[PDB]
This record gives sequence, C-alpha cells and structure tokens, in this order.
Amino acid sequence: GRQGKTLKRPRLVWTPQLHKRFVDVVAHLGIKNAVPKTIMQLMNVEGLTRENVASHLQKYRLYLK
DNA sequence: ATTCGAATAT
DNA sequence: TATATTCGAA
Repeated sequence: GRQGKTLKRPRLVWTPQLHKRFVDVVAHLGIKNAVPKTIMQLMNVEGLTRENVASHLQKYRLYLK
C-alpha cells in the first residue's frame, strides 16, 4: 500500500514538545536555511513531513513580527 | 525537477 | 484558531 512520502498520516497536532523542538531548530538556523525542508531534517522526528513544517512555519513567522 | 510561501481551504 | 492544501513564483 502507500508508504513513505505517500502515506496518508493523521493530522499533526503540535504538542508543546514538538513545537519547542521546532523553535530550537529555527532559532539556531542561519536565516537563509530556515526553510521547511532544512527544518524538517534537523528536527529528527520520524513521520514529520515538509508540508507539516511549512504550515507551522507560516504561522510562526507571523508570531515573530 | 524541486520547493518555497502567501493565500486559501477544511 | 490550527493544520492542510493549492498554485504561482523562485
């Protein structure tokens, strides 16, 4: 059946621990490299997708204003 | 080909 | 609102 990139995973709930992991990666990344693919790799979460990160990073950037 | 990201959808 | 998906741009 589906697998890897095509797996139809449930909605990602950003727990406080997951979010803190995200922030610690983004905060210490070169601003040039603070993009969803790089964030996704550095966060080291089996099953996290680049799209999960992009949507979360969008709101985060509004929060940082 | 790839992937970003604001806009939009659910 | 939080998270997902679209789609034009880089």
